[PDB]
Amino acid sequence: KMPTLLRVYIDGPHGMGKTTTTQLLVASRDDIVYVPEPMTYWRVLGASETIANIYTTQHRLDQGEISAGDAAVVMTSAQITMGMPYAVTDAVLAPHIGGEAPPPALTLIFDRHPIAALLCYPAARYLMGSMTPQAVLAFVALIPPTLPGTNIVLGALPEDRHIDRLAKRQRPGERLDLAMLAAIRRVYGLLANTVRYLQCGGSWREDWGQLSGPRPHIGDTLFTLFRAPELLAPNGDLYNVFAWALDVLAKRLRSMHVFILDYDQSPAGCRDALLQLTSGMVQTHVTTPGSIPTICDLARTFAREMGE
Amino acid sequence: MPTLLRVYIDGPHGMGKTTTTQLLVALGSRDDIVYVPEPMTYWRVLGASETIANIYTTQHRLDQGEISAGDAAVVMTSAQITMGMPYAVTDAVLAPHIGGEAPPPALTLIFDRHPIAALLCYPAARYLMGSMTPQAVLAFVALIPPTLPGTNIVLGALPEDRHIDRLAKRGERLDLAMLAAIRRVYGLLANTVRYLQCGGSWREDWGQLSGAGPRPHIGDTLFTLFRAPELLAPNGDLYNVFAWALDVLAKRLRSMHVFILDYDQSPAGCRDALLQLTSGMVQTHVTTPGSIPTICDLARTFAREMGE
Ligand SMILES: C#Cc1cn([C@@H]2O[C@H](CO)[C@@H](O)[C@@H]2C)c(=O)[nH]c1=O
Ligand SMILES: C#Cc1cn([C@@H]2O[C@H](CO)[C@@H](O)[C@@H]2C)c(=O)[nH]c1=O
Repeated sequence: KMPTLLRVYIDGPHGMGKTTTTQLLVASRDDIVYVPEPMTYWRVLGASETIANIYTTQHRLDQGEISAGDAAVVMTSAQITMGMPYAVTDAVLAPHIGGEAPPPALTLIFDRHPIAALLCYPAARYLMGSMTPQAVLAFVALIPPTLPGTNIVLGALPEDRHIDRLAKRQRPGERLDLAMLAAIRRVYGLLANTVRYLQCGGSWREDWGQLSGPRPHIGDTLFTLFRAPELLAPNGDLYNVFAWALDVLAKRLRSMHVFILDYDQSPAGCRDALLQLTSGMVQTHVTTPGSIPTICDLARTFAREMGE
Repeated sequence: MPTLLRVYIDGPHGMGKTTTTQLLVALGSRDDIVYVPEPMTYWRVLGASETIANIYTTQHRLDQGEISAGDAAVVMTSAQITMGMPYAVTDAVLAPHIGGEAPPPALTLIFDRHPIAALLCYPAARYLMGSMTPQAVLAFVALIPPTLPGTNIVLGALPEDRHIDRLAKRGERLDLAMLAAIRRVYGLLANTVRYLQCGGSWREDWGQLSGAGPRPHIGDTLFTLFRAPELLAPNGDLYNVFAWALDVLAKRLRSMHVFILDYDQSPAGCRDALLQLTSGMVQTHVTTPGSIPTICDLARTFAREMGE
């Protein structure tokens, strides 16, 4: 039987302390790798200062200097750039991932999952009037299939403490935007409810009627974001093309494993929290003997080339 | 074990893919072969407004120099994301129904285009047109869904003079430059599958770049497009992130079953030519037994909602 792998995706909204936490966890250097955020790709390789381009566009939209449509085309392109290292990495990793599986051979810790750039952030900008809901569902359509052992760590942090940390940890080109903070915090909260809804037997088509008046309520999941008028026939029915994208979203999220990390503590308190959380995460076998070292290389090389 | 035949008619626009497809479906029955048309309705209305018209106008402005390459690029990328959405969800909802490769087929699905048209060929062609970055092309490439077994793709031959003629006959604008680009791109794609089925290996042949049947030279595959200065490290090699996107391209293309159809004939000519060619096409099984009418509903639903 092949070596076992543990994949761990540290996600949730920005500004809770997810970079310093795992930086602290980025400290044996051989049997566990930390794939950092592809900052260099964001600022240089894919495009010039993408983050700056994102926050400026939202701002200019806010000031009424540009229109909702202009802001959408810019936002949509940028989200393509933002997402690409997360997309390639997944594509090359996938063949190495086997079935589910006692300490593991290799632990991979990623800064974020593809659904950050393919679902969560697009959905947030939609709530911010800077992306059409059709684009969001286009990104959703391209969400890679959910491999086994997809453990996503999401954050818990009270809004005020979050604003504090966010203010002290602003990436280059970023503007402190409390409406975006609430957009993203709400998207990620809805995302956690969405996984519980799907796992408890939730069927979106069954409860879709309830958006008009032992699991969450559909109005508390991400499905509620797509009762958008753009997506709807004259008689209020969802177009089938959009409904199929919801079927996909449902399929992808139902099989991810969600773990909540309380960030409301000290940097190494978060670290220990992350280690405690691992005992419940799902390991997978790899698919070939030389999968472990191949994975290790991809990881170290991603780090070196696109890490901050 | 019921079986299925999926055939995707692709290639540059203005050849007769659509007519030929319809003639072909018109020979089966209202129960054993189904047309999946181009989602023209999605394109003009549902996903956005007059996307085809926005694409061709944007290119015209870039040419005319009324807009920068960058402004054209964000419009083209956004438009392309929209263009490809209905292909992406269709693939995603079909995938679980498709089994291993495998007499007559229970169902035949004739598609008007494959996902890679919107996720690769038109992006690459817009890149050659100077209205998309190579980075974004690779972003679309990295999002190409895993290639299902039994992926039969029918590209088209047609002399360029005859092709120009057909086009000049007919939301678009007569762009002969674009036609060269898209013809060249689909030419490379055909070569690229051939190059890959012949055990070709782009990493080992990369240094050879500057400027059925036998294995093509890499300079005559899609790989040639991505020796662009934006993609090259100080050392003159590709950045790994781009190399990995190219690995994905090879993995997606190598398993495809490519056929060429000659469009230098009459409509019924093409139909009978395409009908002959199907004889040598790979069928697959299906997973559930009730997969077949499920798949049938989905195609008629798609056609009814997004065709004309
Ligand atoms: C993933 C991701 C994304 C990150 N970001 C930004 O990148 C930085 C990552 O912390 C922040 O400025 C902000 C969260 C996006 O704007 N879009 C994304 O899709
Ligand atoms: C699929 C598809 C795509 C079609 N098109 C266009 O659709 C138009 C059909 O009228 C043609 O100009 C061309 C086929 C794109 O420009 N990009 C695509 O990705």
